[PDB]
Amino acid sequence: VDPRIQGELEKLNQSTDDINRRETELEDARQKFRSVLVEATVKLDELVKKIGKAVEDSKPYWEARRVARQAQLEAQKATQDFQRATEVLRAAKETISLAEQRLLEDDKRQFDSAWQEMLNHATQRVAEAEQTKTRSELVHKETAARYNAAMGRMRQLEKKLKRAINKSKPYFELKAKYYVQLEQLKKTVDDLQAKLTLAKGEYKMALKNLEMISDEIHEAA
Repeated sequence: VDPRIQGELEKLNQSTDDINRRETELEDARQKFRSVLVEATVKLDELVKKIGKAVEDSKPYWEARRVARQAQLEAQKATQDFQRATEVLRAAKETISLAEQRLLEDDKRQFDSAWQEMLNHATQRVAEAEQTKTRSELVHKETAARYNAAMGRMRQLEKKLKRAINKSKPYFELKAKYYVQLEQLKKTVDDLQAKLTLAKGEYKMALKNLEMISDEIHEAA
C-alpha cells in the first residue's frame, strides 16, 4: 500500500531534518562554550603574571572563608533546631502545668475523664522532649563555637594578608563572572544534546515502524 509507507516516510523525513538543526544548534553551543572557556583562561593568566604572589598568599584566607561559610550554616541549623526543641518542652510544660492544677486533689472534677488523656500523653513526651532538647542544646554549643572560631581565623588572616586580599579580589570576581557564564553555556550544551537524543530516538522508531509496515504489506496475498 503506497499510502501506508509514505505516511511513515514523511514522518521519518520531518524527524531527520529536525536533527540537522539540533546537530548544529549543539555544535554552535559547543563551540561558543570552547571560545569562552579559552578566553577565560588566557585573561586570567595575564592577570596572574602581572601580580600573582597575592593570589597564592590569599588562598589561606579564602579557604578560611570557605570553612566559615560551612560553619555558619551548621550553626544556623543548630540554632533553628534548638529553637524547636525549646518549643516542644515548653508546650509539654504548659500542657502539664495547666492540667496539673485542675486534676490534682480533684477540687474541680470537670472533664476529669478527658484531662489525664492529654496529661499522660504529655507525661510520655516530656521524657523524650528533655532528652532531645538537651541534645540539640549541647550541639548548639558545639556549632556556635565552631562558627565563631572559624571567623577568628579569617579575621586574623584578613589582618595578616589584607594587601594580598585586596589585589586578588578583582581576580576572583572576573573568574566568577566567567564561571557563571561558562556555567550558563555548560547547561545549554548539556540539555540541547539530550534534546537531540530524544530527537534521534524518535527518528529510529520510524525505521522500525517501516520495518513492520513493509512486513505487514509483505504478508498480504
